[PDB]
Amino acid sequence: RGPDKSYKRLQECQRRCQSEQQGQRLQECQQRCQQEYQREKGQHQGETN
Repeated sequence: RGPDKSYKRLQECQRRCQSEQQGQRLQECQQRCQQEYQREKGQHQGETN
């Protein structure tokens, strides 16, 4: 059982945010990770497209 690679991206992103960012920066950082996660499904490049 493995999550999607974008979820892997999310995991790494939020882990990083928890160490590299804090306070407002943390909540926004992890939020950006969540946005990126949505953006990886909205393929701008196209991996399934």
